[PDB]
Amino acid sequence: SPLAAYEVDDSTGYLTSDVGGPIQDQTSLKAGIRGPTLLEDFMFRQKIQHFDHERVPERAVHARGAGAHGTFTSYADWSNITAASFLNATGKQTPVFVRFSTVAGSRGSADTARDVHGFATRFYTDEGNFDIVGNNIPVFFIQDAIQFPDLIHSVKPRPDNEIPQAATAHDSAWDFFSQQPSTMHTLFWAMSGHGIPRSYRHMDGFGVHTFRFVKDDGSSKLIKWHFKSRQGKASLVWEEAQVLSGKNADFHRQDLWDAIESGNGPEWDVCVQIVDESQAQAFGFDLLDPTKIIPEEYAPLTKLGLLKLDRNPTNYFAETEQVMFQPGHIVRGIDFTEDPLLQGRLFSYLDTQLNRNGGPNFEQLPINMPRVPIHNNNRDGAGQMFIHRNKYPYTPNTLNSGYPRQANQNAGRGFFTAPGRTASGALVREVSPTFNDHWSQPRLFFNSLTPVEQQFLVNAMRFEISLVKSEEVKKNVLTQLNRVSHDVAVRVAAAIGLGAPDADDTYYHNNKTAGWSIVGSGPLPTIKTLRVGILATTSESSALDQAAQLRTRLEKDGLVVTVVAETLREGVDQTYSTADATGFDGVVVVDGAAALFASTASSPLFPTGRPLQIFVDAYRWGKPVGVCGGKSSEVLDAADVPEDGDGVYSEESVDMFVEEFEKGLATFRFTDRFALDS
Amino acid sequence: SPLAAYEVDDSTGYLTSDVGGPIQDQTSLKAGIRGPTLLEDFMFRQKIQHFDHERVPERAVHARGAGAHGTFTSYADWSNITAASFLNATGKQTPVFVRFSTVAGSRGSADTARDVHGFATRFYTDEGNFDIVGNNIPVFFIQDAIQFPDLIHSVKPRPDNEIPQAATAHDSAWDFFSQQPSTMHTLFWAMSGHGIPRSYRHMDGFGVHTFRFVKDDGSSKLIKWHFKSRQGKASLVWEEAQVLSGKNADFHRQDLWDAIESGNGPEWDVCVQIVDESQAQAFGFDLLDPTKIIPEEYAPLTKLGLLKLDRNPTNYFAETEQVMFQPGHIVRGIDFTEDPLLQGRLFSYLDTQLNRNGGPNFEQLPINMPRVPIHNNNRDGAGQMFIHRNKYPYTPNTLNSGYPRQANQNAGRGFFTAPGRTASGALVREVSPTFNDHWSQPRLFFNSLTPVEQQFLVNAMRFEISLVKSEEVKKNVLTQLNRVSHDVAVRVAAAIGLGAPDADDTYYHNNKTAGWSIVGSGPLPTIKTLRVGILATTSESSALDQAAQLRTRLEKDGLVVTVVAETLREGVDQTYSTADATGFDGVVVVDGAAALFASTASSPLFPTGRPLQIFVDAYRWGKPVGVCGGKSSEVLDAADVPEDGDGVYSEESVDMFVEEFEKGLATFRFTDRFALDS
Ligand code: HDD
Ligand code: HDD
Ligand SMILES: [Ca+2]
Ligand SMILES: [Ca+2]
Ligand SMILES: [Ca+2]
Ligand SMILES: [Ca+2]
Repeated sequence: SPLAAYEVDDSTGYLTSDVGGPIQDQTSLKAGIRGPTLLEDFMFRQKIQHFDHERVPERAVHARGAGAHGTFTSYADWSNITAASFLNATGKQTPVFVRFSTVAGSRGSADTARDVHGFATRFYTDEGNFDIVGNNIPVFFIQDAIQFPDLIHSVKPRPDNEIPQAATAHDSAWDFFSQQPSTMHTLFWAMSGHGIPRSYRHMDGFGVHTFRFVKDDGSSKLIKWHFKSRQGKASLVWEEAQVLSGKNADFHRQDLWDAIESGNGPEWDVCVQIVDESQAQAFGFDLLDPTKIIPEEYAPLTKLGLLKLDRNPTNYFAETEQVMFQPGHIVRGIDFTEDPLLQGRLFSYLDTQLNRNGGPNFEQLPINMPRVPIHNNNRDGAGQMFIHRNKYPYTPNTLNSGYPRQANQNAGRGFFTAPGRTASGALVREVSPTFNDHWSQPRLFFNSLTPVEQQFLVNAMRFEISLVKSEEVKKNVLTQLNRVSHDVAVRVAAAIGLGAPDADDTYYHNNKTAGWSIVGSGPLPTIKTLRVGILATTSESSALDQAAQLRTRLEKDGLVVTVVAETLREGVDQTYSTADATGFDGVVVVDGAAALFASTASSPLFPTGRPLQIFVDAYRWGKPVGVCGGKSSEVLDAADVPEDGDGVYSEESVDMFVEEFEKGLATFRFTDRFALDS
Repeated sequence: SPLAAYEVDDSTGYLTSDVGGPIQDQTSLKAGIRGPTLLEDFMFRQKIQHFDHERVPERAVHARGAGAHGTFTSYADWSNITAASFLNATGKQTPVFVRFSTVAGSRGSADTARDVHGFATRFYTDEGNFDIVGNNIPVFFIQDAIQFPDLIHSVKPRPDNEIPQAATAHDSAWDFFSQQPSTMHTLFWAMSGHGIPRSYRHMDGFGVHTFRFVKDDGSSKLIKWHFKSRQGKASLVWEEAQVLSGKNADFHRQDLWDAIESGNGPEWDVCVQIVDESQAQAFGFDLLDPTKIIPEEYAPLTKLGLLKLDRNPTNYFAETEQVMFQPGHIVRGIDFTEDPLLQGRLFSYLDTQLNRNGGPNFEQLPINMPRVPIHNNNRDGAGQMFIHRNKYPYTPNTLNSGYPRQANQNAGRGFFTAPGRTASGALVREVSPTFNDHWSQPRLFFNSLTPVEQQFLVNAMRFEISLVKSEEVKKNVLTQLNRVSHDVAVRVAAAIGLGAPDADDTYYHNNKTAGWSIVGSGPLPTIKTLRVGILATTSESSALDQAAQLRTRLEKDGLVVTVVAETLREGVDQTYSTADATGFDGVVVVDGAAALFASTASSPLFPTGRPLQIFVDAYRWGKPVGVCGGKSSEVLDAADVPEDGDGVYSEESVDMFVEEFEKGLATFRFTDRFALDS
């Protein structure tokens, strides 16, 4: 472990206090065997005091998340574009820590809520910690950081009763969206499959803001960060996400942990779009505007290196809960832009750690420490762990010989502000007119989805907006949607029994761009780690033998196989009672188990109809399903599943079955099973 | 009320800072229209600082919960048994605040996790705040407060990856239960329907510990607090609880809020069992042991008064999140016992508020303030909101004329320790042998459940233990369960493919007691607030007219009616897309909607088979279901629901249908639909 120096081992030895005195901790000291507990019981108090103070404030946003360690490897010497030391040589390795998250939910809320997702990466570089604090969606709801509490109050639970948890499906959120049109772009992304990703591994990371790369000669270029998943992009469907939020609140964190433990640690290409300073307004919008994306057709990705997560934490609290990211953790070679959303973030992340940590020495927590020496005149504060030998911590000094020395552009590899940056004009609390088109890019995004994806997005909006109580807010929502697409407004209006306003075509267009569509990103590049549930029975020795044979053939290709039956025994992982279609990417029934597949099928060991429900749920949610053994028409008829269907498999031969089935797992979702408007 | 003085109205006026200076908060101050943000923007920083510091540590246990205001009314002058002032006169009214909760989950976890539930009541009495910090289960897992971190660490998520949220279904919890046999009694309760109550209103409250009632003459008796629900006892079924955890994490808090808003604020009889000091060991166990209950057959309930919750909070955070309960909040007329669990609690709750509040003046928060004058020498501390006039805050003094005066048994209505209490013997960290029978009362509890309830408990254990990975832990669990009941151990063993150990009859017996069974507690005494979903369609005017007719007749009797159709319009509350059987206590399909229940039924407006699934789920989960308004075998046949079944209703006549259906809502659950072992 990168944090091995801090680890404490308790695999041997006797219980001690925190000051090393051996003690016991199982019975209170009392005045007699049936007597009251004594104040002088220090063993009791030290233990309970610690317990009583275990909690810390959850993060103000992105409270629900999980993390892992890894390594970043540069693909080249990037000195041609940046002074950044972690990018300065082919093959240069830097340790990382990544945390993924939702936004709105509190720390025990479900992973599979519909939400924007955090993707926060720390690079522990040889010139200091560098953090890229990104999301899985490339654009943000608002154009100025000062609005962040308004956005967050609106999407978080209503503050009288704190309902609803981890959801935008309430009046306040849609009130805000409808009144603040900047929100439309991120809203469309959140309402697409990007709002309910299959896993953290199957989503991308984006810095969102324009940043600068600064060379050692002082020249700069404008960049956007894109972390492109090597596992491919995949989404849940909403009805699946909802059940999964109940069956397994921990789904995304379990998925990540398991992938790492099995040697399938996720990878991303760390990429940038790079453009000249002179192109700040060349693409038909302002690069300072965090509601806008540069189409890849206008500015291609450069792959900088590989991010791989391959080690799980030892202690969640100490590593994942305490990691304290900051966009202020910047290194020489990177600089900010005048994005008013970014500008205000720089304040927030330094301040909020005082809340979380309760003290100013939060950079001394192991997970937060850098991997190079610290030389500065910061001193004291609660929880101060260092013992500083320099007794003249001021500049300028002679009594410590002028140390520490100042670092800048020309000495000490100092950070420096890009020297071509300037400001001009009045000191204003005014929005740039260049930010005023809130609707064209939401339309570009909608236009770039496939027909079934467009339907899923409409369906997400119909779901959420149908739960808004205020008729005025609903009308206001359709007004805003209508500015993006008349068709969207019509289709959503139909579900909520309002009429859509007349078409307003000011921002309508038919342009499209590549790389935003989930459904359109073709088969997954790997099916390693995908989950196959094999539904079997203990009532037939032949069913368990078919299940074992399938297990062997599927595990050979790196699939995670679960054999399901009525009761556990050797070879059976899970009972029907605990099994659900949300647990699998594909479902196979062995044809020795066909008798379980009545909807009438009843047992004290699982809920009525459970075996068939798992198969039917899997089919309805677009998953590859099949029967293995040659006799398929009893199972398929019970389930109302057509044998001829795409992503439906039946074969006697285990080998032929698995070859077909694995193409289905790569396809991932069979979208022909979903009805479309008109 | 301290609350009314601190209410803040923002229905009019201009935005101000916290110091009353009018400001704006929508655009950052910048150096030029596309410039960097300025450090001198105090509007920005005060708003973001506040946002950055909004969160406080969640409670270490019972983090997920909800609260309401109410009133307690004494039924009599109880001077004959206690000096407590809030019980000293017929009709005497005291304001209350109650918070209900789960135990293990974090703040945004689901209400319908399987868990023990908190029921914490504050009485703002005219002699000081009195808190009864209870649970919905009358016994606790452990016999000594020093063990509480062990219990809690074992049941909370595994600390390497923080999985799983809000669940005992993991190895560590079952390891603890199997190694610490005291846990068996509470474990049986949590594995019964008491682990998944239908609502906070449909559960009881217990103080758990033996306390003392102390008279003004100094004499004392031993008491147990029982708050008996006037709404009746009701439970979910597990599969329903699981879906509901995903469809509506806020189910119990929504239920409570809605009942209060509709004028159906929940009620409890506040009761005690009262016995003599000489009976500490008369009932076959030790009244100091918090794993034991006194059977009502040995000690009947005395009703002391009425608890009614009837007002929702104004601000969740300020009231519900900040309320800081303590068993240390005791009043004259009540005393502690030497219950080692209770003894240690007294320390914990005073200490933990320093964590939550971040400072020592947490009793000054409006929700924590008393309703009588405070006279003491407590001074200073962070957040000090008082300006004390008394400049000689020490006793004894002459310079403040000897005020405040000391209060005790003889003067000033002081609190006093029951004067009959003694201690004798060695100072020991030893458990009383009188605590050693961990298995008889778990068996009494199991024996007192009906056959279908015994099956649900066995099924909950089969579910959880099947998810334990360690075969050794599973074996250890069976060893412990076997000491309670060989039959339980055999039936649980069958689901996990182990053999149960041989019968060990040391603690086996056939005794039963009344008042623990949910299923056996007869029909609900009221059906007000129960939810009826009416499944209809917009494609038939007749379906909406049947729905309206049913609505009228059901709303008349105080039922909360939801009409479901494809799309919203006048008369329709919810779409099929957002509807689920977990939203209803009963489900009615109107005859005119029969076309939606065909297997070929598909729509872009809801998932395939949604209408039928709602009906079938409702039936499977034991709910009253029916079809109203023709000769209506088409819907019952599609659902495979037998017309002759108990809790299945089929009538042409709206009036006849409703009369029958409402008896079904009172019966609540039709337990005949659940399979039993053999
Ligand atoms: C002005 C305030 C503000 C604004 C405009 C933003 N955020 Fe932020 N963000 C915070 C204030 C903040 C915060 C309150 O400071 C958090 C809470 C915890 C923390 O360390 O910082 C936070 C946490 C946080 C985390 C969790 C880091 C972790 O896992 O611990 C992520 C991934 C993001 N944010 C991402 C974004 C992105 C991609 C944004 C826009 C492009 C963004 N935030 C705008
Ligand atoms: C030695 C520690 C300890 C032990 C043995 C107990 N608890 Fe406790 N309990 C706490 C330590 C604690 C705590 C850490 O101090 C909490 C967390 C937040 C707070 O105010 O106190 C708490 C909170 C808490 C709450 C939530 C109050 C609220 O809604 O804010 C309830 C209802 C209970 N407990 C009830 C019980 C019952 C019925 C117990 C056994 C009879 C029990 N606790 C044993
Ligand atoms: Ca709202
Ligand atoms: Ca999708
Ligand atoms: Ca565990
Ligand atoms: Ca005394």
